[PDB]
Amino acid sequence: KVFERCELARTLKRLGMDGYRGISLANWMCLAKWESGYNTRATNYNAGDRSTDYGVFQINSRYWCNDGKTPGAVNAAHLSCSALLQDNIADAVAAAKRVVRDPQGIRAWVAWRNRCQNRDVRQYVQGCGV
Repeated sequence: KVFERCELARTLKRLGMDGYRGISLANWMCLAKWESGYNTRATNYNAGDRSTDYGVFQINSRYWCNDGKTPGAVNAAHLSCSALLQDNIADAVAAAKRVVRDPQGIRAWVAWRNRCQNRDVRQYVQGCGV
């Protein structure tokens, strides 16, 4: 599923992401935007270390979800990576919350630092009613 901007914004708000661990909704939107283009079936293989990023938030198979083929991996969220490819993003949201529960916070995603951090992110939730 490819989400419409505002549709995703409301779904994340309903799921309790607004201000989760200090992270505003506009920030989670900026991340989803750059990580997947709001596409839940987005996958990206990292040839260099043999791990894969899954779903809307591009969750990594090394530490957060289990896909069986990733070397030196663990399951911190304890989910199957398959769960992060569903149209229903409840599990992907559960995983993303677990990731930011680590000291690095939203900074765990390098893309967030490159295109979101210290920028005007209002545009991601403007006109959405959230």
